[PDB]
Amino acid sequence: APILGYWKIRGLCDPIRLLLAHTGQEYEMKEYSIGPEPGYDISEWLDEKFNLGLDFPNLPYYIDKDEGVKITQTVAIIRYLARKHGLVGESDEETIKIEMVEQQAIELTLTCKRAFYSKDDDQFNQLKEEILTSFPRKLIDLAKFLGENQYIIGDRITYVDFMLWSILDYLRLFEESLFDEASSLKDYLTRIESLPGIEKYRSSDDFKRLPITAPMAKFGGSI
Amino acid sequence: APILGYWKIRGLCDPIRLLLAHTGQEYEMKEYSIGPEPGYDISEWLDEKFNLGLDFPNLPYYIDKDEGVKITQTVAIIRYLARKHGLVGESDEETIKIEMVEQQAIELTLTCKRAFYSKDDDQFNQLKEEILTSFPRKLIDLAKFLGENQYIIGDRITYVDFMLWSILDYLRLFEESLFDEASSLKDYLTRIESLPGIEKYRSSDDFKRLPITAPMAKFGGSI
Ligand SMILES: N[C@@H](CCC(=O)N[C@@H](CS)C(=O)NCC(=O)O)C(=O)O
Ligand SMILES: N[C@@H](CCC(=O)N[C@@H](CS)C(=O)NCC(=O)O)C(=O)O
Repeated sequence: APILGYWKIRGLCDPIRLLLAHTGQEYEMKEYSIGPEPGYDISEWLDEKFNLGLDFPNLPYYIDKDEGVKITQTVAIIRYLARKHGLVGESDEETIKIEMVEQQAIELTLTCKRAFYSKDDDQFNQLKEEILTSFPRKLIDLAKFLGENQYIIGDRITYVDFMLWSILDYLRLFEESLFDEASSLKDYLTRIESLPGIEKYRSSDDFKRLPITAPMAKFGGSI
Repeated sequence: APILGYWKIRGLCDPIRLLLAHTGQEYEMKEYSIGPEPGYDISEWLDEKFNLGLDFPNLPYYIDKDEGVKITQTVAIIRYLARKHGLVGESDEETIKIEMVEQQAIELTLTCKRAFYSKDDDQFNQLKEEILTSFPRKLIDLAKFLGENQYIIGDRITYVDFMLWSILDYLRLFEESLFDEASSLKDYLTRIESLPGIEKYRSSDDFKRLPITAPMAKFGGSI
């Protein structure tokens, strides 16, 4: 059985788990606990970190002995899984669209990552301002690109829908007014959540006990 | 002829231009000037920005009427060009390696972007400290991954070599001592610089007049 390793948070790994939930692929979830403040012990991870034969030892990792793969870096993992499960473009035209949206999703995600784990309120309010200021335009551009489509490239769901859904879900939880009346993207969120594999995952206890972030975060550190 | 549009800086578009220089592809370079301090007018860009039919209007863009493509997002552009010019993985094994390194290059790039365009000396010296503390390890990990190889997947160069070269070149110019744990990465820089198409591009006056960053930057704003 393949193994996915990560913290006990939604975090970076969320789009991967949604992809795996949608496809129904069996895998073992290996979870690493973070101890309480102020020491935030991560000893479980450090005990395996160097012992797993990883090139770039980090979480998440994806290992599948049978297929002979060992992968770190969320986007490399999710693209690997997309190719395996047929959740990629079936023409260059689709691939271009997927990859443009993919970079937009990554930018949103990495800006939020920096905001959520800000050191002091100073740093946090600075990035919050950036988010509230720049993101509305980016969500409008995404809505305009999605149009009347069900998913990014149209009728068929692809891996980027999971990346986009994840970061929009985080933003909705961070500041609802970014999307409260943002109608098309709300329908998009609803549509992807209603897919049976994702619905089953989101209604499971394992998901409901996951905070968005690790406990030291300024946002999302608890359920 | 395809068109590549960008500011008059190396910036995010450097790896694309290197890839195009290696492959010899003919293209028109459309450049947008930045007005002087303190307003940094970008009116040249705004005059075309909405008129180009781009989904996510931004710089860089790549347009090729004949092929019917219109692309923004640096990484989507470079992957498009990689597939066209055969600079991608030939197996899932190679692609996994390429994509792990790709994400590393992007992380380095986006961290440098935030440092280089810091608001004040305070913010700049804070982010400089983070780079001088975290980056040596990241360069060691990259060196270890490259091993005795010529390029990331071995004897054949691929698109990510251009992405990695570009960000290592910026780092070398930002803080040379960073490459004290990697003689191997300096060899990698030299090796790619020595390819005929790259040598021709880097010795051209068009490249020599390009600063790394736009003029408002704390680092790399002049030639
Ligand atoms: N939650 C963030 C990033 C998740 C993540 O992996 N963050 C790191 C901290 S920057 C973490 O969980 N660290 C756990 C630890 O090492 O204690 C996101 O959704 O982008
Ligand atoms: N060179 C930077 C990014 C280059 C870039 O495109 N920067 C922006 C500013 S954040 C720019 O040139 N825009 C022109 C402007 O400020 O109007 C990097 O290392 O990635």
